[PDB]
Amino acid sequence: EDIDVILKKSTILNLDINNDIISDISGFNSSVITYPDAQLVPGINGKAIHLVNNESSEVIVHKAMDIEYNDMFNNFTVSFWLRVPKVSASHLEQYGTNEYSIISSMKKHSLSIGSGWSVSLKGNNLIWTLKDSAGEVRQITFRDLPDKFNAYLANKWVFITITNDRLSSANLYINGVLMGSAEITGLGAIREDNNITLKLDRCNNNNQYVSIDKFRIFCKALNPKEIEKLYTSYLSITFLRDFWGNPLRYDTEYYLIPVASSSKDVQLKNITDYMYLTNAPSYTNGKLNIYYRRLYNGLKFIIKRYTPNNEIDSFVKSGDFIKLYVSYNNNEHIVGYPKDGNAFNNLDRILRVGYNAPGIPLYKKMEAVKLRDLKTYSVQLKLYDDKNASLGLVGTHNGQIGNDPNRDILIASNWYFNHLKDKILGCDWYFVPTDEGWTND
Ligand SMILES: CC(=O)N[C@H]1[C@H]([C@H](O)[C@H](O)CO)O[C@](O)(C(=O)O)C[C@@H]1O
Repeated sequence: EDIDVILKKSTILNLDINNDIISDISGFNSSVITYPDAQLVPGINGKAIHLVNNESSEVIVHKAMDIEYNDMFNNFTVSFWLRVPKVSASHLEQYGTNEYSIISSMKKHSLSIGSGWSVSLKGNNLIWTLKDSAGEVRQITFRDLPDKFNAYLANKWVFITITNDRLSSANLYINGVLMGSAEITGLGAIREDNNITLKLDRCNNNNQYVSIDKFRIFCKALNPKEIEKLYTSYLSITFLRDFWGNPLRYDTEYYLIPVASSSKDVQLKNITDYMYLTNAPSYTNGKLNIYYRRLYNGLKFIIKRYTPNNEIDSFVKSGDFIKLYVSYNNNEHIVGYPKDGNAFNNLDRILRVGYNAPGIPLYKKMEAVKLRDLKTYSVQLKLYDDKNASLGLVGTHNGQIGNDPNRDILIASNWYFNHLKDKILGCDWYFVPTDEGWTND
C-alpha cells in the first residue's frame, strides 16, 4: 500500500485545532475536553497547545469505545510536535531531578497501579515509560545534547515519534531519526486509564510550561520510512519560520545568524557602510555539561512589506517581496546595494546599511524564499534591481575593503543559485527573535 494511505488508515487519534477548538479528526470521534487554562499559541502548521503549571491547564481525551484497549497487547506509535524552553543553569540545579510528565495514559493515585504509557521530562532528559498491570517497567531515557543551540529541548519545535513493538522494541525518534531504544518483551497487559491526559503532572517549578501539537496515535509500530514521511508532511513550504520554528513575522526584530557559520553574529561597519560576521560570545558550564554560543548580540533586523497586498497577514510568505531594515539605535536604516557600488570581482554585490548618497539609486527590493533545506528553520533572501533583475541571494564573501581587516562581508550573489543542493550553504539564514524560552545564563 502507499505510505500516505498506511499513515491515514492506522490513525486512531489525531488532535486538530480548527476554529480555536481542539478535536479528534482521526474518524474515531474521541471526546476532547479542554480545561480553562490550556493555551493556544503559534505552531508548526497552525496553532498549538500550550500548557502551564497548574491544575486548570489541561486537555483530556476520553478514548472512544472502539480504541479503549488498542495498546493492551498490540503495537502502537505516539507522535507529536513538542517545544520546551531551554532550562536555565539555575533550574537544572534546583529542579534537575524533578521528573514530571506532560502526556499520560496512566491513572495515578486512585489504586490502579499506573499501568500505561507516559511522556515525561527530567532536567534535560526526555523519557518514555511503559508499565504493565503487574507493574513491570521499560523506559527509554533520551539525554539531550549539551550544545543548546543545537539541542532538541532548548526551545525549538521538534517532532517526536515513539513506536512500540511488543514482540521487540520501543523506539524513540526525534525529527525522523532514532535517538533511543529499549527492548520491551517481558511486558504483559498494559492497563491504562480511559483518558489520555496532556498536562504537567507533579512538576515542581511554577514557571515551567511546554507546547505540544498534532498529538496523534497509530495502531501500528511505524517504520523509519513512514516516520520520515509523517515528519515531512507537517513541513509546509509556503510560510517562513523563525529560528524557533514559529511563523516568520513582519514588523518584528530578529537577530541574523548564518546557518553555515552558526558561531557568528552580523555586525555593522558604520551607517552607510557594510556588514560582516563576528564571533558570538560564550557560555559554558562544565559542572552541568551545557554550553551554547550566546544569543541576542549583533544586528537587529526588521522585515517590512514592499506592497500591502494580501491582507494583514502578520506572517511572511515564501515569495513575498519585502524591504529589510537594520534597527540600530532606535532609528531604522534600509539594507540595499547602491547602483555601481563596490562589489567583488566575480560581481558579489556588497550590501550597504542606510546608504543615502544623493543621486544614486539604491536597489533594495528583496524576496523572502525557502529554496533549500525543508527541516531547518532557515530563510533565503534574494535582492533585485529596479528592472526586476536578480542581484542574487544574500550571503557573505571573504576579503577586505580598504585597509580594514580580512572579513566575511555581507553581499548579494547569483552564485548561490548554482549550488542549491549542497549540504551547507552561505546564503542560509536564521532569524532569531528574543524569547522567554531562551535567556542566556
Ligand atoms: C572610500 C570609498 O570608496 N568608500 C565607499 C564609496 C563612497 O562612499 C561613494 O563612492 C560615495 O559616492 O562607496 C563605494 O564606492 C560604493 O558606492 O559602493 C564603496 C566604498 O566603500
